[PDB]
Amino acid sequence: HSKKMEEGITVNKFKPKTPYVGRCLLNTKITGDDAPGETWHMVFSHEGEIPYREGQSVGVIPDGEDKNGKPHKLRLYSIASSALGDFGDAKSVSLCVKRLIYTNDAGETIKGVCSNFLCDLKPGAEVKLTGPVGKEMLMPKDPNATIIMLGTGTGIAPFRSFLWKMFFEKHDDYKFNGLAWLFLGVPTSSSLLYKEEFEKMKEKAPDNFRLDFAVSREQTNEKGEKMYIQTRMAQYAVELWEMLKKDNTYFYMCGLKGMEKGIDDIMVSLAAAEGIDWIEYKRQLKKAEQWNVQVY
Ligand SMILES: Cc1cc2nc3c(=O)[nH]c(=O)nc-3n(C[C@H](O)[C@H](O)[C@H](O)COP(=O)(O)OP(=O)(O)OC[C@H]3O[C@@H](n4cnc5c(N)ncnc54)[C@H](O)[C@@H]3O)c2cc1C
Repeated sequence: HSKKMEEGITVNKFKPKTPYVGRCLLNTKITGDDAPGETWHMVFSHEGEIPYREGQSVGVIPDGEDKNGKPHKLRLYSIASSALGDFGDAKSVSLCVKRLIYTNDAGETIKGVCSNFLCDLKPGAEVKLTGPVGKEMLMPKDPNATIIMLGTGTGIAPFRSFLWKMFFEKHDDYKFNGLAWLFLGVPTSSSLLYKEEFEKMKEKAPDNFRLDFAVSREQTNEKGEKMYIQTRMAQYAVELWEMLKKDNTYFYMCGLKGMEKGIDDIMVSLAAAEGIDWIEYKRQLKKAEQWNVQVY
């Protein structure tokens, strides 16, 4: 019995040994120049061959071979488009990719393999895709559910997918009528991803959509602390904790591995204040499919 939309999902239709070769339609830089690092939104054509569902991921095999002449390992990316896609025809798939650049031990600049291959793609370029992959981040079946989404950076991807389905499309068997609440934590305002789309959704469903941003390097709370995602959440602590107590509330978290810790710290304190052991409570939530996490 599942509380999530798992029925009839497709998994690994395409594999590393036999990937689907799609073509790049668009590749746009979506962060401003201020932004520490670039993030690109790219759309690939798949001609309806990849029947994915919101919350799933695809694997990308970047071109080239590793140091042993073998093809590169696949990298997973959460799909940033709903099942119908940015064009509404179920024939394209979109990714939100941050270009990874770091320095090794010798002080030499290293560019991450897949992220740079992807961010450098030009319209018309081919790309090997695998998947769909995943069940963890699927949407709840309940159209009247309270859905709380907490993402950092590219972690915004599966929530854009959820929200396009909920607020930008008309479906024959699905009409969202609950409360969706998105918290997006980025470092700078130039790093806010898809803000403009979320602003249009907010105007469209003002009573079904709540929106909060946390721009760490530009905002602080009363004590003067940096506005991290948990720093912005604590401001609604009483309300969120009360929401977690209800059976129709579903929590989803996606983004950088780090975010997990800072949210757990806020929660341990709220629960203890009520005589609840957060570790066991979180365990029960996870079993009930109400606490969903995908960090990397
Ligand atoms: C389920 C899932 C979904 C994902 N969704 C997305 C998504 O939507 N968008 C997205 O951008 N990414 C996403 N990722 C991450 C993505 O899969 C890649 O890991 C990412 O793009 C970097 O891969 P790469 O091939 O560019 O880097 P690689 O060439 O694999 O390099 C990564 C390596 O660089 C090293 N490294 C990184 N930072 C540093 C540093 N500061 N100093 C030293 N060494 C360092 C690490 O050891 C790491 O092993 C997701 C990952 C998972 C598991």
